Amino acid sequence: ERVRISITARTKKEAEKFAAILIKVFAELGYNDINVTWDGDTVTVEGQLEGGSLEHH
Amino acid sequence: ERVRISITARTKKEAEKFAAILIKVFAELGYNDINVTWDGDTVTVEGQLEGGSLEHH
Repeated sequence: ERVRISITARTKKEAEKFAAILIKVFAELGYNDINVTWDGDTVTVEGQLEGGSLEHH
Repeated sequence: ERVRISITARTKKEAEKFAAILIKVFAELGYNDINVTWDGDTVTVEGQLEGGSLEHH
């Protein structure tokens, strides 16, 4: 149940503005404890849920 | 000023749940008219900006 979202913005300031929102969306979704990892000019958010799966068969 | 965000979820339903939110954030940010492009099992949102400005209607 790991969720990872990568945003490609022009500058760090631009991507940062998006990360702020993503953090709230993840927190409100129960994906608290998010970890952001940037490499070069791309930022990717990594979150994990402690209660959410799509069981089947 | 092109902003693109790619989310990697387990199932389509999972990613779709995130897309809905991203769409709202983009619209409120002035990035109205967003285009989503999925290929295989990955969904990526594509939005554009028509300049900051502080106008209104």
